[PDB]
Amino acid sequence: KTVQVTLHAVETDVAYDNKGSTYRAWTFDGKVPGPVVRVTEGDTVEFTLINDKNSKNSHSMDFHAARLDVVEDFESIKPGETKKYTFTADNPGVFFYHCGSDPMIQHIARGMYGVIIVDPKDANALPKADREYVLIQAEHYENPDDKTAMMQNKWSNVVFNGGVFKYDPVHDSEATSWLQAKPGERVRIYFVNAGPNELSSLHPIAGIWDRVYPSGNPKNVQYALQSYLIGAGDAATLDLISPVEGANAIVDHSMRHAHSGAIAVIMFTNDADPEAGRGENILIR
Amino acid sequence: KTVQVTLHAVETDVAYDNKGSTYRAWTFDGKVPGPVVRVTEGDTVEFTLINDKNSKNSHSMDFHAARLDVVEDFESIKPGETKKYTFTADNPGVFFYHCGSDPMIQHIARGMYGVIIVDPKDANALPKADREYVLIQAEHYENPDDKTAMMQNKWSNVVFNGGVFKYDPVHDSEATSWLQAKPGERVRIYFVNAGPNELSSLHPIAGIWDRVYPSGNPKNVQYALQSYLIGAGDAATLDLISPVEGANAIVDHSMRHAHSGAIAVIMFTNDADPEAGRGENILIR
Amino acid sequence: KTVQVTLHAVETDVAYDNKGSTYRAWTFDGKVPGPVVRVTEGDTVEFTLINDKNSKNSHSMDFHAARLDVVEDFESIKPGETKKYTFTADNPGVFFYHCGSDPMIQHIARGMYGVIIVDPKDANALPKADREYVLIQAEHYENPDDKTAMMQNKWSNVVFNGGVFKYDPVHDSEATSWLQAKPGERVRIYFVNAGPNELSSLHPIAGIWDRVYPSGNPKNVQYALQSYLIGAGDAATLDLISPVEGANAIVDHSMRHAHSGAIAVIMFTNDADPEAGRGENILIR
Ligand SMILES: [Cl-]
Ligand SMILES: [Cl-]
Ligand SMILES: [Cu+2]
Ligand SMILES: [Cu+2]
Ligand SMILES: [Cu+2]
Ligand SMILES: [Cu+2]
Ligand SMILES: [Cu+2]
Ligand SMILES: [Cu+2]
Repeated sequence: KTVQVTLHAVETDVAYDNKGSTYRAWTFDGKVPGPVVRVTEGDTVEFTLINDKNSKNSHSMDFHAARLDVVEDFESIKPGETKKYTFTADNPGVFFYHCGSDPMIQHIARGMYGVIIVDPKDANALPKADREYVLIQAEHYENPDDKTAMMQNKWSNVVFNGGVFKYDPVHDSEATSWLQAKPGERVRIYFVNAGPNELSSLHPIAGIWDRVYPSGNPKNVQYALQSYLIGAGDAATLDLISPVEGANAIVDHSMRHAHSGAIAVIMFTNDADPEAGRGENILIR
Repeated sequence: KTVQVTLHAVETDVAYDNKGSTYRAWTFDGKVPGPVVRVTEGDTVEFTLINDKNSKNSHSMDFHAARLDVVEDFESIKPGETKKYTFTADNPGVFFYHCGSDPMIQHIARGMYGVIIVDPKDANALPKADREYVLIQAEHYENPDDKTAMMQNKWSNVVFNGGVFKYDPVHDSEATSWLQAKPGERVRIYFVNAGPNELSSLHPIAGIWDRVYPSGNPKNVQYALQSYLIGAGDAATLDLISPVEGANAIVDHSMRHAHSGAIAVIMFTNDADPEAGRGENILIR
Repeated sequence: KTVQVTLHAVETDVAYDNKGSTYRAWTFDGKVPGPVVRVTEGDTVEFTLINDKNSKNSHSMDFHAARLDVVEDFESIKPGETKKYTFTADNPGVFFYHCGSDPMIQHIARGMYGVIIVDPKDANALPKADREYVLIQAEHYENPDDKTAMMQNKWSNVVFNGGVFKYDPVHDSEATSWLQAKPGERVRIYFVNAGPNELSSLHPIAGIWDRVYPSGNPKNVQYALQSYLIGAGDAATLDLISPVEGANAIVDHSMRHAHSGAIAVIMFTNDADPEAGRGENILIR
């Protein structure tokens, strides 16, 4: 089928921790990360980017699910300009999308990143998921304007979905979000490493990845991995099943990353919220 | 079968190089790395952790081979406390174990790590190995109390099995240990990257990895790799076969890691010790 | 069949950027990277290394395609001396070669690196390539004598084939080289991360990797990957097909690397040069 996706380049203040601390973010649609885009393999995506008039910077859009021309299709547009392009989603899986404007390092770091999920045309290529969660890793830099610190990889925090310990009520008592499932259910994690610089060695504490799909593609399946390496600008699908009640903690096992904020708690309870990990609750804000 | 495994959390001085330099380590059973735990797939592991009365810190245990609750099972216990939990080793392969107490970065860095090997229920899933060797990579930090240096990733050395150039008599004249095999033998390396922070690009100089199993799982088999990436908190099984007499040098090919201590020499000779890499000489201490 | 390979350890000045800046380099045959070596699976390689009399340092050779003894075969020879060894290429794919003399970190960093390509015995194992290109990533250091800076991972640029923005004329107008292909053609990238320290997260901007082969081995085939991690001292074979005219940008997606010069542009035009990416044009100099 054909789908219309319109997104705005919005420069606004967003919270980045549990105590309500804000920063001057560059965003898609006024939020970090950007909205989840979900299509089926083979779908035609008609995309539109509107750079808001009140922006002070040129912005662009790069989809990893797209096969196009970088020069003309991914070009930067001025504040008050509108850009359009069309692409088919040829390959199934999970894909990084982000702004590609100069310098990309700053545009990604300030929050211009998201995920596009491409469902396989064969609905039985992947085992049925009972829950779905989007987690995007990024480095937070204290000063959004300091490009030298970004080049020197001097980040302040490594975060999931734009928030320091966003999904960690165990470590941060002021956290208000966490992942939910029942024991026995298959939990599908759509993981993207936005970077711009760092690695992610993703591990579920007190559990194991039942299956891992590099770029989310069914052909690339790997089994019973304790950890998986997701490089900067890469994405993967990871499945998790708990045999018991309690919790797992999804972490970047490079410990200084985890200590700085990269920990997500998933609670396995018999009375789990039926709306959690389903419908439009896949990325928890 | 049911296997009883008991470990003590011991805070003691251990050597970290060949010149006899020591540091105040946190350990399992007073050694770095901790004891090798070996079971068969499907076994019931009854685990017990005793935190020694003379310890000054709380300690815990995290098995990557276990599927449990992080909150209750992997909880910190005080000195003079004893903790028990039971898990089944559901998946075959090679798994990282470590203390999971606060801060996890420091508990690992000070030496609280080890390996649990889970032999496949099907004894013919893996090709017959003639030698077996455990190698665990970790970063050594000059001051075990300086948590800022750990967060900044400012290690002094990258080491195998707790010692600077522990298995390299070629570079270090004070090194007494090395790996042994005969030409044509299949040498199985159980590799764990304990971290806490760094990645490992493992390569056998003058050799090639015959087979590589991500997380040690046979289903994930990879053929004839020159190098394999093991992330922090990850593990893999790697097979090596030399057609000639002489030596190979297993290195972390990120050369600043290798230069700082991450080189292990395997000698291929016809008069190789029949006890080497067998029984319980698999982790050479 | 048997092939003769002779290389000279040459210490001479070479350019490393588009503005013509030079540095005192250590090289094979007087160029960075060294010459492309190409054989077939099963071929016997009779290798010869000559260290030039005007050289100030000892040099050696390490082939990742060779299964030998590190002590005798990969030994360092003094200026004016000659080293000879013979090996078979037992495994097909793409392999890193470099000098392995002390300190190995400096010898690699100063330019003593290249690639040996081993074509599969089964000519059908890989789908037919219409274009072939060699890209070798390395770090450039401002002062080639500063071993401490190399040990601290303090590089100036992350480069492809020795040059800062060598294949990026869109970003840098003084760049005189770029990759060429037609739409629909299969472009095969033989990629090597020489390091000596850094990791690469290779992604084609506005494209996708059709197939990826770890170590270049057909048995390890991966499909439709947006990115692929190549550790230091590792190599991979990556296929790229563009459905349309325009451009793609092959980048190390760790943005600090890409911003420092790790971007290579491939132009997809209907009348692309028929000599490009074929014969001896595979490594553009
Ligand atoms: Cl032991
Ligand atoms: Cl045991
Ligand atoms: Cu932007
Ligand atoms: Cu990207
Ligand atoms: Cu501890
Ligand atoms: Cu762990
Ligand atoms: Cu050299
Ligand atoms: Cu090498």
